[PDB]
Amino acid sequence: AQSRTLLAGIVQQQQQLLDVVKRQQELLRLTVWGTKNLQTRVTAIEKYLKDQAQLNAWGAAFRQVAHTTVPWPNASLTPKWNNETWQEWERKVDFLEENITALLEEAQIQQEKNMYELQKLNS
Amino acid sequence: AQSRTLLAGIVQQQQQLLDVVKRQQELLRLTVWGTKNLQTRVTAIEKYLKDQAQLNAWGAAFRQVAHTTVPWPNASLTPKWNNETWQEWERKVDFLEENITALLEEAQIQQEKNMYELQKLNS
Amino acid sequence: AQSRTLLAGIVQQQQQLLDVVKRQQELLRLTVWGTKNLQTRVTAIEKYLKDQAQLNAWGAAFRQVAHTTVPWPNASLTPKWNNETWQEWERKVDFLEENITALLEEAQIQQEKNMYELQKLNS
Repeated sequence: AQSRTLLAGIVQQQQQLLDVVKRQQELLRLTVWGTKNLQTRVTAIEKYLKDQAQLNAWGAAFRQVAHTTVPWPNASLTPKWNNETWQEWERKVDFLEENITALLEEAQIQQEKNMYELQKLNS
Repeated sequence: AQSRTLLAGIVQQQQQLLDVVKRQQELLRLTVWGTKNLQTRVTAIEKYLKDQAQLNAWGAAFRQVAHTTVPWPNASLTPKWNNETWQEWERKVDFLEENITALLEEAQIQQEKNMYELQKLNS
Repeated sequence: AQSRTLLAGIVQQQQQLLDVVKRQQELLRLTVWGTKNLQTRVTAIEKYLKDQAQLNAWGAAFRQVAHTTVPWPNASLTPKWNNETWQEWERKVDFLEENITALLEEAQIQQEKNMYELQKLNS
């Protein structure tokens, strides 16, 4: 009269949930690439903005033999506040990523063990 | 002496976990919109940067009847590397999204079946 | 002959899954900060682009005592479409975030209760 069948359905449900959790992790990795990729493009834009500062007043004088170039900074480059803050952000993700892999590894061993034990009941 | 009550709590716990997993999926969809929305804004910025290249030296000559316009590229437009790489990124998300929906659909049918069977034990 | 041990493994498996779900939430929060941080940088870029519009034709005249400044808009600032749409995006995240916390709180109470009941069976 033991409800082994009900347990089989319950154990199977946990397996499906674990698979979906893993799918979210891969999807999360894809999202991270999009954000990081945008930053690389943003850095390229910063270099072009500096070039615009170089353009100020050229050939604006035909009674003198000189050209005035004023490349005043345009894109404010982040030296310490963004890098130090961004590194902390990346480091937090690395610790959470390692923790999720350890938890998933333990779940896989326990999941198989629970199903293995179930088979012994009705092998 | 069967622990049907314990099973009821266990089955209910799986239902709550499934709901939270679905909530993460919707939240993930909202995050994707933010990243994609930023790219559309970035493209608008690229068009303005090209306009800046057009500004070089105008009216810088009152002893000639001509104007010099030098629209040298400014924003580096991505023709194949980003589009091909971004399409692969979007395609990977589409396959994972379809897989999560299939897994969730199966879980919903199994979850209801497990609860339905539980009701038969004590209906 | 009750499978209390199998239930202990099953109950433990749910606990591990709940922990991983919580880890995804924190990771999701870190991802949100990266996207929002980029927008703040984008606004800074918009201010510099306006400055470029100011640079048009200076000193381009040595037979006149005047300077022509033409600061034509460059970065298209979003007044209502992005803010209204972005506020809706942020609001949707706030409702989903509150819903996930409520579901997790209920799961923690049910999880402890299921384990507490298990202890009574074999305390």
